[PDB]
Amino acid sequence: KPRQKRTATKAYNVTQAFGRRGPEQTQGNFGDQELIRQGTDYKHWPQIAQFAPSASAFFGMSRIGMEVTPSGTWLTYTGAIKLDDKDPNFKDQVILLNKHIDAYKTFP
Amino acid sequence: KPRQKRTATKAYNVTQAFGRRGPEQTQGNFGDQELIRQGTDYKHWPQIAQFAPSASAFFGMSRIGMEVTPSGTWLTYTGAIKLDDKDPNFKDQVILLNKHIDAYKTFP
Ligand SMILES: CC1(C)S[C@@H]2[C@H](NC(=O)[C@H](N)c3ccccc3)C(=O)N2[C@H]1C(=O)O
Repeated sequence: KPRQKRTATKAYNVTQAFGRRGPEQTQGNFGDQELIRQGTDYKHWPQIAQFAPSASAFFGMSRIGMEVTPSGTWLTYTGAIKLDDKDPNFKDQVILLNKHIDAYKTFP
Repeated sequence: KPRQKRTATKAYNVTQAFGRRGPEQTQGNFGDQELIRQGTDYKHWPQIAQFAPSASAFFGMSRIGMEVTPSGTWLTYTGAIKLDDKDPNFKDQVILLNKHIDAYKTFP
């Protein structure tokens, strides 16, 4: 199964599917120990998943590039998704996301 | 519907759902005039969607950020998806992506 279509679970976790969290430019940086171990089996996965784009919105919203390099041909992307700072749930949404962003720094 | 969960189609097209294509960091750059007007109705949409990330992959592969600002809050994302050059339609995939990346610059 191609990487971008994979689904992390406890049986095939975030490290297994998507590699060690870390600081380098195309290394993923999201997930505390719990989410890394659990993937989509994490009990608050739906709270995170609400921010993930549809395929339509991924190619609609993103800045897309294509790079040909010694490692192969890559589809590059950047973008931003705006939260609803008016939502009463907003504060708890930020905390949850901040909890996973760069969490790897605090453990081996 | 939240922007990231929208699905463009001929009845609700890329521009209506995700704004004009353009050079700005908040705009998208992807799609020629056929893709913009048809969205997921686009004849080659399946061949573009194959490179769009699953919710697990979006959070597993991407460099994720949170910009909490007095004027609004955004989940940031960047990354790279390698193409499969062993795929029989690799060359067609490269030609397809080339037709849409930044196509807006030519529009009459
Ligand atoms: C003449 C071609 C452009 S169509 C044919 C096929 N490539 C395809 O696009 C394929 N059948 C197809 C997939 C999806 C939608 C529509 C068509 C192939 O190979 N050919 C090209 C060529 O080499 O010149």
